[PDB]
Amino acid sequence: TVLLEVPFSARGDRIPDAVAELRTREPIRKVRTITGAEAWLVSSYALCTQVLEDRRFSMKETAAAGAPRLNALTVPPEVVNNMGNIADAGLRKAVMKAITPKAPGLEQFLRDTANSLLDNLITEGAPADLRNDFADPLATALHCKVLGIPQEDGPKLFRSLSIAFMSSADPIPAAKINWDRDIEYMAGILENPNITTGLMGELSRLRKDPAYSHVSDELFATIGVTFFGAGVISTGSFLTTALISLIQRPQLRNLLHEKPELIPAGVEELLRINLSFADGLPRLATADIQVGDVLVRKGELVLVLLEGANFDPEHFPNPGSIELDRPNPTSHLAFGRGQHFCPGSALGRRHAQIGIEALLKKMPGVDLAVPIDQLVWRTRFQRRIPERLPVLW
Ligand code: HEM
Ligand SMILES: Nc1cccc(-c2cccc(-c3cn[nH]c3N)c2)c1
Ligand SMILES: Nc1cccc(-c2cccc(-c3cn[nH]c3N)c2)c1
Repeated sequence: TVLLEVPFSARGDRIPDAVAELRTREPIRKVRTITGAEAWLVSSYALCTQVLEDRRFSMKETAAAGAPRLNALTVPPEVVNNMGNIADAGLRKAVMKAITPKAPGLEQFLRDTANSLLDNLITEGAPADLRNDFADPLATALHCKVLGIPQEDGPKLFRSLSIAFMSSADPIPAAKINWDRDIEYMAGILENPNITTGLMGELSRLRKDPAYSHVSDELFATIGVTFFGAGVISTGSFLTTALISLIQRPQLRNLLHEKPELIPAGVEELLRINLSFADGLPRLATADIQVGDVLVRKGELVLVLLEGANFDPEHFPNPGSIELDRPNPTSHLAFGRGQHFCPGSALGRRHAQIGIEALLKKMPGVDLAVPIDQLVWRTRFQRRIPERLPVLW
């Protein structure tokens, strides 16, 4: 037989029985990635947290020439370290402020947008596609608003993303075409005097502030492209697969409809059980480091399997069960942990809470319109998502 291959399954509606057997028997194990490289797959909560909290397991070094790769880069190497470059440029606080859901009018914009999407679907009549015609448009709208760019520009930026977030053994020609086009767009946004709000409005002013005169124009455009893309794919994909989890649980659907104040606790459990990340998070060892029974050598690739941690019964008892009263509810790794913890975590939570709240109010009888096994799971992609999510109500 051959070395165990990753990823195990592109299905995002159920975790393979194999994850638990692996966590029990070999919570750090050698695997082969789609490039042919070997890697260490880490699947216990204890060992996942160890790796993510040890900066000697480096994110930015995964982009080094000649390194073992999970998949091919779809961006310039520089972009892997985007957050680090943001911090170095003195821009961290400004970016963080721009992407909080606490911005005035933001939460109202999201409710209005979700309700308008849902009303259109209702007028159209069942079946409706909750990914393409609800979750992703809601994510796209949200990020145009957060960035301060026109809503009409959202769809064009969105269309890059089915290629941008591919998980490919080889470089993708279309990825560079789309990247360069999107950078040109964001550079234009920075020169556009009408753009005065949101992240791009603030970046446009900092660009002309003397305290930032030696920060490159390319970094400013890059922040816009990177935050739009990673945000839209992460929120759209999470909400989509969370809606599947909810639809599959009519009693939970009914409980949250009846007591919407439990929706935050519900979204937090839906984050914990979410299978939207298709691959472990990659890190490259910059030293020889003991992880469980394995001495990981300098230059080796480590993959942090988020559902490994998040379904670990030693940390989350009855891990497949959605429990709204856990003692450790936010201690999951859905947003990562440590140096690279997600800066959009609050925005992601609110996108999902508001989307779910609006759906349950508009479509209290929502159900799948096809048998679950008929969902088509996107392959060789950095997220697990159904190509369409047909529902009736
Ligand atoms: C439900 C929504 C989201 C989920 C599940 C999610 C998940 C994650 C995870 C797991 C990481 C850690 C990656 C690693 O350590 O290798 C991360 C980092 C990051 N996220 Fe998110 N994310 C979400 C929303 C967002 C949003 C809305 C934005 C921006 C608008 C965003 C921007 C980023 C960035 C820039 C990083 C890299 C941070 C760094 O390198 O220090 N994410 N996210
Ligand atoms: N929301 C999210 C989740 C996981 C990773 C990122 C993120 C943010 C910035 C850059 C990169 C990136 C681009 N190429 N390779 C990597 N790791 C990835 C964002
Ligand atoms: N080629 C392309 C075009 C537009 C956006 C992006 C993009 C933007 C942000 C993150 C990533 C990415 C690629 N691999 N992993 C991550 N997070 C990719 C790439």
